[PDB]
Parts: sequence; C-alpha cells; structure tokens
Amino acid sequence: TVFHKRYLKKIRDLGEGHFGKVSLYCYDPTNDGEMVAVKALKHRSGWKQEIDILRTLYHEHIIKYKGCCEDQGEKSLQLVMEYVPLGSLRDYLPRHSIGLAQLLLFAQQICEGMAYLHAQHYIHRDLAARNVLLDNDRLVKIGDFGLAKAVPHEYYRVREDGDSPVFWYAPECLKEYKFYYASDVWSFGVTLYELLTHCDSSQSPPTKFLELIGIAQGQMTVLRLTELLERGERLPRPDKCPCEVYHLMKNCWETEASFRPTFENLIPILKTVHEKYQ
Ligand SMILES: CCNC(=O)c1ccc(Nc2cc(-c3c(F)cccc3Cl)nc3c2C(=O)N=C3)nc1
Repeated sequence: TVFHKRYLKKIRDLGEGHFGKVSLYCYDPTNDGEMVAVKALKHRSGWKQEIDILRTLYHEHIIKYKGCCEDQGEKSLQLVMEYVPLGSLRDYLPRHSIGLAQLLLFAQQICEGMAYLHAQHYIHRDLAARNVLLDNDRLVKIGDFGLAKAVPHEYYRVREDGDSPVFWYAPECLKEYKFYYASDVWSFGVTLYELLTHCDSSQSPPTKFLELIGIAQGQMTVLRLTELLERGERLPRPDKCPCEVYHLMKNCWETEASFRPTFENLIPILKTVHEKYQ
C-alpha cells in the first residue's frame, strides 16, 4: 500500500484538482516500473477526506486507488491512483469525433459509478466532464473526489467558502446551500450536455449561462443564474442530440429535486437508448 519517495520520479503535471496538483510519476523500484497518478496537498481537513473517501471506493467506473506516499515535503500523504493517459473527456472529446452510441455508453457508465457512490452514502458535488477520465475507447472512470462528502439526512449543508462549480449546480444548491443526491443528478444532466457537445468550449455551460446572464453585474451571476433556472430556462439542445436524450437531460434538470430520476432509474434508460443508436 505504501509507495517510497526513493523509487518515485516525477515525469510531468497532469493538472489541478480541488486540493493541489495531480502529477505523472514512474514508480521504478528496479531502477530500470509502474506509471502512477499522484495527487498532492499544496484545505488540510478536506484533503484528508478525499484520501479516506477514495480508499473506501471500489468500482469499474471509479478511478482505482493504489496507495498513499508519506510526503515529507507537505507533512501529509499524497494520494496514488492508476494512470490513464487519455485523460478527461474534456481533454479527449474536442480532438476525437466520438459517435452518439459511444457517448451514451459513457453516460451509462457515469450513472453506474454514481449509483454506486450514492449506495455508499456519498455525494460527488463536482460531476463534470473535467472529472470523468477515459481508460479506453469504451470505458470511463470518475476522478476528482475533492468535493465528495459523506451524507449523514438526504443532503449535506455546503458553505459559500469553496471553489463551487455553480454552472453544474441545481437551484437548491445555489439558493439554500443544501446538496442532495438529486443535486448530483442535475450535474449529470450538465455532464451529459458536455458529452453531446464534444466538450466544445464555445458550447460550455459557463459560456452559455454567461451568454444568457451577461457580465455587466458579476456580483450577481449566481442570483441571475438562480432566477434563469427557476423561470425554467435551460442549456439548449446540442446539435445532433436526439429529442429523447434532451428530454432525459431536462428530466435531470427538474427544478424540484424529488422529480429528478435517481442514477438507478437512469441506468436501464441509458442501457436501452445506447442499444438503439448502436
Ligand atoms: C491536456 C492533456 N491532458 C492530459 O494529457 C491528461 C491525461 C491524463 C490525466 N489523468 C488524470 C487527470 C486527473 C485530473 C486532473 F489532473 C485534474 C482535474 C481532474 C482530474 Cl480527474 N486525475 C487523474 C488522472 C489520472 O490519470 N489519474 C487521476 N490528466 C491529463
């Protein structure tokens, strides 16, 4: 379980999660070696939580935990996870014309992993394309559990103190700072919107929501976003997104949380929709 700093040579950075950098290391005990993703602390309370969460989770659509490397440089542990060089769907989809059936297999896979995460009484709180990694052409894994919390209750009371991804968030999260299982389903709807736009930047939630709100009064982007969503306005139907999928997307974006489907509801619908366009 314990990786040694001795045989752990840094190759490059992969990116920034919620607490500190994700980096590529070759772990070569032989000195002639397994390649691993290492998340590090640059906060200290939330970081300890990501370690304890991912150490509990085992699923084919959750990023593989490997171990903890006792990092003398930050007086803490680094999280060591499997390396997947294809990276995030936000990285991959803009440069690979993936067909509709494959995108729905990805969406089925996210729901299976999220169904598992809910079953273990955890919310994700940043289910976005940027946090879904591609292991291969037809397998995705959820990463970044930096904002994930244990539900005690049907929701966690979040704070304003935090790097909140407001463009992926349900009205109840934005207004009443309550995060329900049903709030992760709304985030899934936005993620599904990202998949069907091949995570095109010009088509992104922040781009499209600020296109509706504007930038003239930035101190109420949230208030304007909350009102826009309560008046029933939604991100548009992506080019070549089937009517049926957009309806499922809108069902995930139900203003009332109790009217959104659970992930266990979505799985057989996405299974069946996948089969059709295949
Ligand atoms: C710009 C090109 N992008 C890549 O070349 C690339 C390839 C693989 C990659 N892998 C990531 C990326 C993350 C990660 C991150 F760095 C920032 C935010 C969210 C996530 Cl899920 N986490 C893990 C991994 C990984 O292999 N194991 C864990 N990251 C980037």
